[PDB]
Amino acid sequence: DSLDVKDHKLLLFQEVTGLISTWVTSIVEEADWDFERALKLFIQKNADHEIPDLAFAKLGSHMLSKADKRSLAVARAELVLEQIQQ
Amino acid sequence: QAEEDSLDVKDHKLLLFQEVTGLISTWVTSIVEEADWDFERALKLFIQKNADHEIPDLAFANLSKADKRSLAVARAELVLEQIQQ
Amino acid sequence: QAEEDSLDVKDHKLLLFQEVTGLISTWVTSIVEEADWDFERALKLFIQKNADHEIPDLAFALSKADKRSLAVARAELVLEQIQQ
Amino acid sequence: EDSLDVKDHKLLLFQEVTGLISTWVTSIVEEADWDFERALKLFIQKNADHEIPDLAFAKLGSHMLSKADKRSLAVARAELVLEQIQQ
Repeated sequence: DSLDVKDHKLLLFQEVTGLISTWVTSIVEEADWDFERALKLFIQKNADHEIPDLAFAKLGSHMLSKADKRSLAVARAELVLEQIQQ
Repeated sequence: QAEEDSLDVKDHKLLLFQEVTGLISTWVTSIVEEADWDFERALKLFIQKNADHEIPDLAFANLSKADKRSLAVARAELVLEQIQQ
Repeated sequence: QAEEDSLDVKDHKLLLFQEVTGLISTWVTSIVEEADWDFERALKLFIQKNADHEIPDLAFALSKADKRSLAVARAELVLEQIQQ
Repeated sequence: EDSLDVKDHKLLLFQEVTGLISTWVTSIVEEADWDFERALKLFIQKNADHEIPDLAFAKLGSHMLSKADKRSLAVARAELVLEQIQQ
C-alpha cells in the first residue's frame, strides 16, 4: 500500500483506539499493516498492562477520565474486530 | 480547542522523537516527559542516558542493537546542532 | 579555525536536510543555499517548491510519489519542532 | 555488511581523499554499495560529467587553494588512491 493508504489506516486505528501516534505506528507496523492483526495486538498489549492510561489521550480527538478512555478504547477495538471478522 | 492543540503538539513531539531515536514507545514517552516536553532537552537527555548505559538494547524497536544505538546517537546529535542554531 | 567550524555547520545543515528530504545532493545544496543557509527557511522553501511542482520526481534519491509524500511529512514534522 | 561505526570510518576516508561535502560523500559511497574502489571510480565519472560543482570540494584539506584547484587536486588524489588499490 501507498504511504497515502497507510496514513489513512493509521488515522483509523488512532480513531478506534484513541492512542497517541507513537503507539499507533508501533502496533500497526508490528502487525504488518494488517488492521485486524493490529487490533488484536493492541488488545493483547493492553491485557499485559503495556499501555499506560496516559497513552489514550487521543480518544475522542476532533482531528472523560484517562482510565475510562482506556476501557472504552478496548471496547471499541473489540467491537470493530467483531465487524471486520464477520 | 486549545487543550486539544496542546495534546497535538505533544503527540508530534513524541512522534518526531521516535523517528529520530528508534526507541520503543514507552521509552519515547519516558524521556520526553522527563525533559518536560522540551524537545531539545529530550535529545540531550537521550544522549546523556545513552552515554551512561541507562538505555538498554531492548529499548530500540539489517542493523544490530549496537548499530541502532549508534545511528540513534548520530541522528540525535545532528538534529541537536540544528536546534542550537 | 572558525572557517573550518563555519564549513562544518554548513556541511551538517546539508546532511540533515538530505536526511529529512531524501533529495539528491545537488537539490540539497540548491535549496539550502537559496534559503541563505537558514535550516528553517530551507524546510519552508522545500515544502513550497514541492507544492508548486518545482521539485521533480527525478530529484528524490517506495515510488517517487511515496518518497515525495514521505519527504513533505518529515519536513513538516521537523518544521513544527523548530517553530516551538 | 559492516557496522555503522566501520562504514563511518570509510565515509571519513572517502571524504578526506576527495574533499567532498558529506552529502556527496554519502550518495557516492552508498551508490557504490560501500565498495571503496567503485566509489572512487564513480566520483571520477560523475566529476568527468560536470556533475559535481567546484563548491562541493570545500572539505579538501579539512583538519577535524581555490575551489577550482581543490577539484583538480581531489581528482588526482582519487586516481592515486585508486592506483594503490589496483596494485
